[PDB]
Amino acid sequence: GSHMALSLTADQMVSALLDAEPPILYSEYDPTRPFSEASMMGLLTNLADRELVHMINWAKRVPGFVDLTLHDQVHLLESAWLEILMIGLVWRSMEHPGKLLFAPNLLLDRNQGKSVEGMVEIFDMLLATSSRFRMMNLQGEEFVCLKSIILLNSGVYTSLEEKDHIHRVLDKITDTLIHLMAKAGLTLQQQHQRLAQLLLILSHIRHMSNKGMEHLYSMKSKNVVPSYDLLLEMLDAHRLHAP
Amino acid sequence: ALSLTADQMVSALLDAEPPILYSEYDPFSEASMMGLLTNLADRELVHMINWAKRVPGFVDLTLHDQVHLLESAWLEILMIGLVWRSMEHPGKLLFAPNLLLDRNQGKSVEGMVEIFDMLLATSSRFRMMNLQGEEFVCLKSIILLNSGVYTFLSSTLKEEKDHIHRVLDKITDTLIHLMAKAGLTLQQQHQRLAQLLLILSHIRHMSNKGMEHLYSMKNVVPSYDLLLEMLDA
Ligand SMILES: C[C@@H]1Cc2c(ccc3n[nH]cc23)[C@@H](c2ccc(NC3CN(CCCF)C3)cn2)N1CC1(F)CC1
Ligand SMILES: C[C@@H]1Cc2c(ccc3n[nH]cc23)[C@@H](c2ccc(NC3CN(CCCF)C3)cn2)N1CC1(F)CC1
Repeated sequence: GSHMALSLTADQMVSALLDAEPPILYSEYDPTRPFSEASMMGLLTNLADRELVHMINWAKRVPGFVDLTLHDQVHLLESAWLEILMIGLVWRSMEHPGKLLFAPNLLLDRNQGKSVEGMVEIFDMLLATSSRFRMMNLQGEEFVCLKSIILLNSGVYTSLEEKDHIHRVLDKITDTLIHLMAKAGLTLQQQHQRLAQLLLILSHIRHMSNKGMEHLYSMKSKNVVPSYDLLLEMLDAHRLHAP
Repeated sequence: ALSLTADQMVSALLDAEPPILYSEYDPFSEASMMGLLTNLADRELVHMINWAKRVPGFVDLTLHDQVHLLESAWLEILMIGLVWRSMEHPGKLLFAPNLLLDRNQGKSVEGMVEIFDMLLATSSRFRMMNLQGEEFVCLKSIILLNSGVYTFLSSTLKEEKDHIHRVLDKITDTLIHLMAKAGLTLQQQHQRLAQLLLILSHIRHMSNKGMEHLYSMKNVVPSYDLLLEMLDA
C-alpha cells in the first residue's frame, strides 16, 4: 500500500524519515598518497556531487514530495540542495568541536578552510551552527524533521490547492517535532520555545547557503551550480533506477 | 526587561513602532525610482535606530553588540515592514502612502524584478495567514535579536548570548499567548508559530539577494561607524 503524507501519525512520520536517510559517504582520496597532493576544493566538489545523487532518492522518500509536479520538485531541490548538504554536515560535526566532519576520512578544522578564499567565513558559520545544535542536544529524530522542513520550505515562495498541500505537509512535520518534545518530557512552554529555537537556526542555514551560492557563482567554472535542467534530468532519471 | 507580562511585551512593542514615512514629494525612471528608494531607506534607518532602542532587552546589550545586530538585520527589518504595509495591496508594494509600486515598475532597475517578486509573494503569504499587527511586531523584534546572534565573537564570558536567547524565548511566549487569546487550539498554536518563523527564512534570503544587488552597484550599505554614531546619539 501507500501512505498519504497527511494520514501519517507522528511515529510513522519519524519512521519514514529515519528510513529515507541517505548513507554517510567517504571522501574519494588515496590514504597512501601524501595529504599535500589533495585539492581541498576538488575533494568537497567530488563529495557534494556524490551526496547529491543520494539526496535525489531521499527527497522522493520525504512524505508529500512525489505528490508535487516534477517542475515543483525541481524548484524545491534547486533552492534547498546546499541547505540540505549544510544541515547534514553540521549534524555530523556535532561531536567534533572546532572541526567539520565532511566524511569519516575528511575531518577539517578552521585553519584548513583558510586554504580556499572566501571559505573561512562559511566554515566559521557552519562551526557556530554545529556548536549551537550540540548545546541544544539536537536528536536524530529532530534532525530528519528539520531536514524535511528545509526541503519543503526553501522554495515554497516560488495553485492554491497545491500551495495549501505543502503548508499542510509542513504542519504534519511540526506536529511530529512537538510529539518528540512532549515524549522527551518538555512542558508545553518548553515545547514552543525549543521548536522556535530550532526554526530560528533554519534562518541561519539559509544565510550560509546564500553565502555558499555566492561563492559558487563567483567561481570561473560554468557548471559549478546545479542548473534547473540538471536537477530535472536527475529527478526524471530516478524513475529508471532499480528500487 | 524580562519582567514584562506577555500583554506588557506587546504593548511596549506596539508603542515603539516607527512612523509611516512619505517618499520625496517631487511617471518614474530607472534612476528616479532607485533615488527615491535610497532616500526613503536612509530616512527610515534613523527611525529604526530609535525603534531598536525601545525593543525590550536591546539597550541591555553593549553598544558594540547593538551595532552588530543592526548591521546584520537593517534590510530584513525594512523588508518585513514593507511586506506588512503591502498586505492589503495585492500585486503592489506600499513603500510609502505616496509610493505604491507594481511589478512592472520594478523592471525599470536591473536585478530589482526578482527582489520585487519575492517581496510580493511574502506579502500575499502574510495576507493568506491573516498576520496580526501584534504578531508582526514580535516577528520584527525576533529578526533584530536573531539575525546577528551567530555573528558575535564570544571567546570570554560574553552570558550576553544567553540573555539574547532568553529575550527570544520571551517573544516566543508572547507569540503563543496572542494565539491562545485569539482562540487557537494548542495544535493550531504550534503550527502557526512554525509557519511564521519559516517565513523569517525567506526574509533572510531576500535580504541577502538585496545586499548582493547593493554591492553590485562604496557607501551603499550602512557602515559600522554610521550605525554606532546613530545608536550613541
Ligand atoms: C562547505 C559547503 C558544504 C558542503 C560542501 C561539500 C560537501 C558537503 N557535504 N555536506 C556539506 C557539504 C561544500 C561544496 C563544495 C563544492 C560544491 N560544488 C559542487 C558542484 N556541484 C553542483 C553540480 C555540478 F554541476 C556541487 C558544493 N559544495 N560547501 C561549500 C560551499 F558552501 C559551496 C561553497
Ligand atoms: C526594495 C528593498 C526594500 C526597501 C528599499 C528601500 C526602502 C524601503 N522601505 N521599506 C523597505 C524598503 C530598497 C532599497 C533601495 C536602496 C537602498 N540603499 C541603501 C540604504 N542606504 C544605506 C547606506 C548608508 F547608510 C543605501 C536600500 N534599500 N530595497 C532594495 C534592496 F533589496 C536593497 C536592494
